[PDB]
Amino acid sequence: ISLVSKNQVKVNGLYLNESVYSSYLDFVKNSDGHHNTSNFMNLFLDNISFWKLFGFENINFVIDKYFTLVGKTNLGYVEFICDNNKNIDIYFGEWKTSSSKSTIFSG
Repeated sequence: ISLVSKNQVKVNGLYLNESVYSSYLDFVKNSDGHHNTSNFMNLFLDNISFWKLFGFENINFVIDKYFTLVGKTNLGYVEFICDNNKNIDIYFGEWKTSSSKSTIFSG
């Protein structure tokens, strides 16, 4: 986290284990095609209630160019990143089954 002003608080990066990542995946799937914009992450942060961490509710978290989100599945880890036009897509992800290994390697 990073602090900017009285109301604006900069969000840098998030790391999520299995249960919080599964809740995040359910929130992603339940959205009506709103899984791309960076304003979606403000809705997920309001769903997870970081204002309970910060005490008072009137805080607008800002998402900036290099925001990241490293989830974790049962088999491996998937990390996301924001880009120059404020959109979130996968950066890297690698879940390793006992017989086969999968990567994505965005690029």
